[PDB]
Amino acid sequence: MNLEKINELTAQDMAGVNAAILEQLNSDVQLINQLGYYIVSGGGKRIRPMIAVLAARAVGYEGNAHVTIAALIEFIHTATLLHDDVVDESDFGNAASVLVGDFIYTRAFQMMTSLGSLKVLEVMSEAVNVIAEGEVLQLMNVNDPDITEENYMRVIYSKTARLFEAAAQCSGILAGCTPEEEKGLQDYGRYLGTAFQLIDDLLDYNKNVGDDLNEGKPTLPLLHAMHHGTPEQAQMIRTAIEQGNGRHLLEPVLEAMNACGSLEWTRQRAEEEADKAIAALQVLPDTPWREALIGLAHIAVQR
Amino acid sequence: MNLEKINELTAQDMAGVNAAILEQLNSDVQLINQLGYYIVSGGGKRIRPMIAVLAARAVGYEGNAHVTIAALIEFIHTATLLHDDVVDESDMRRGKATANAAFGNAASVLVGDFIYTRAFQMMTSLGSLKVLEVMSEAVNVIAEGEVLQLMITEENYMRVIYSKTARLFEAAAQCSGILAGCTPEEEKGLQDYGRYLGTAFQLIDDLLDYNANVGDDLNEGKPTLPLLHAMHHGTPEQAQMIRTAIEQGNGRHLLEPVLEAMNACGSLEWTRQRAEEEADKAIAALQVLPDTPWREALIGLAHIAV
Repeated sequence: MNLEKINELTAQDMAGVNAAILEQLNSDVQLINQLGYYIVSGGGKRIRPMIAVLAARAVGYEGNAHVTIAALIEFIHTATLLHDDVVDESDFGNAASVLVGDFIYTRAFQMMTSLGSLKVLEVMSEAVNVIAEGEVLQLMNVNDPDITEENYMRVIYSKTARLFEAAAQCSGILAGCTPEEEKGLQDYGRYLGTAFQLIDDLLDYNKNVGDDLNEGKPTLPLLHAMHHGTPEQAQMIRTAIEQGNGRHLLEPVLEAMNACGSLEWTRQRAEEEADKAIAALQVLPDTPWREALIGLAHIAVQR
Repeated sequence: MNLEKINELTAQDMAGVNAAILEQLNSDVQLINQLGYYIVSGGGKRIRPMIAVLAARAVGYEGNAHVTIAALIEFIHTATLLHDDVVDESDMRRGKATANAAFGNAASVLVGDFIYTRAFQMMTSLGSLKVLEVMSEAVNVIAEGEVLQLMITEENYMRVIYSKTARLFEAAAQCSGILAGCTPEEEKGLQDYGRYLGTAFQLIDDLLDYNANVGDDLNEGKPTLPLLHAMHHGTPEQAQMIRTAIEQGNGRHLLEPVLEAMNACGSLEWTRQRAEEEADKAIAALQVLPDTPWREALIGLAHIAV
C-alpha cells in the first residue's frame, strides 16, 4: 500500500486533525497563528499524527477523539523542535523559540486532559518527560566520542521513538482496544520510531548532510566507523567529535564508513526495527487501516 | 500571626515539600539533577507551596498529598524562572549566576521542560482530573501572556500581572482545596484568595524593583504601575522622559530622574496602596472558610506581603 493510498485513506481524519490544530492555535500573536497555517499547509509526511489516527481506526475506533490525540502529538513534536532551536553562548531567536515552544507544550497538555482519560494522561505524562530527559542526555553527548551504543540507543528511543509509541498506544487506549492489541500498537510505535530515527541519522550523511558531524553530535553510523575503522580513521573521527566544526571531513569520514560497513550496518538495523514493528501489528485484525500502518513501516526504512 | 508564627505552624509540611521536590530530581541524566539542585537550593521563597499547604489544612485536610501538590507547584514556578532567565538573557538571580549563565541556554530550557513535565506527572499521580484541568489552564494562560509581551495604560498593566503572576497563585490555593475535597464555597474562597494575593504580591514586587535584581524593570522600560503613575502626574519633562523610555523599551541610566519624579508624585507609595486594597480583598475572600490557625496564617501572609 503506497503513500498515495495511505494519504487518501487518512484524508478525512487528517482534516479533522488539521481542524483540531487550527482551533487550538488561534491567534492574537501573528506568530502563533501563522504557525497553525504552516503546520496544516505543510507538504511534509506528518507521519506522527497519521499513526495516531491510523492506530485508532485499526482497533475499530468509531468516534473522533483520536484526532485530538494526533494533534497533541504533533504539537509535542513541534515544541521539542522549537526548543531544540535554542542556541547557547555560540551567538526565530531564542526567546521566540522558547516561548512559542512553551505555549504549544502547555496547550498540548490541556488537550491531553480534555480527553478525560487518566490512563492516557499517565502514558503521555511519562512520554513527554522521557523526551525532555532524552534531549538533555543528547545535550551532554555533544562532543563526547565515548558514549556507548547503549546510550545512543537510549537517546533515539527517548527523543524520537517514545512519542511514536505513546501516539499509537494512546489511540489504542481511547478506542478501548484489548490489552493484547494495545501492546501491539505500543511496540509498533516504539520499533517504527526507532527505525525512523536510525534512517534519519544515516541520511544525515546520506537540510544539508554533515550537520551532525559538524555539530560534534555522535550518532550510530559515526560511532560505528570509529569503533570499526582503522586507528587513523578512529582518531580523525574522535577529533571531529571532540572539536566539532568538522564538516570539511565528511568525505574522509564517508570513506571510513563505506570501508567498514557503517551506513549499511545502520540501515540494516533500521530494517530490523521496521520488521519488529510490522510483526507487532500482526495481533491486529487485518484491515486497510492495519495495511496502512504496515505501509508506513516499509516507507520509513525504504530505498 | 506573623512570619515567625506562620513559620513553625507550617514547619513540618514545608519540610516535606522540600523533600518531595528534591527527591524528584532523580534522573539517570546527571545534568538534570545538577542544574535542578543549583536552582532549587538558592533560597527561593516557597510562598506558592506555603499557600498550597496552608489552603489544604484550612479545609480540614489531614493527609500528606497536599505536600505533593505544593511540590509540583514550586516545580512549575521553577520552570518559568529557568525559561524567563533564558528569555531575558539574564545573568544574575538572587546573588548567583542564573542557571543559563552557568549551564548554558539549552540546558536551562531543556531541564526546565523536564521539570515541568515531571510536575505534570506528579499531577497525574494525584489522580484528580479537576486539578489537572485547573492547573493546565493556568500554565497555558501564563505561557500565552509571555508570547504576547514579546510580540502604556493603568488597566492594560493590571491584565499582565494577572496572567503572569496571580494566575499561578490562584491555582495553587484552588487545586490544594480541590485535592482536599473542599466545598464549592470554600474552593471559590481559596481561588479568590490566591488571585488577589498573587496580585498584591506582584504590585509589591514592582515597587520594590525601584531600589526597594533591583532595577531591571526600568532598564527594559517595562510599563509597571509605579512608572506609569510617575508619567501621568509628574512634570511634562519627566512625563516625556518616562514615556520615551517605555517606547524605547530601555530606560537604563535614567534611575535618578525617574525616582525623583516618583517621589514628587508619590508614585511608589501609591502603588503600595492599590496593592493594599488587593490584600484586603484577599482576607475578605477567606471569610468564607472556618476560623482556624491555618486560616489566620493565610491572612497573615496577606498582611506580610504588603
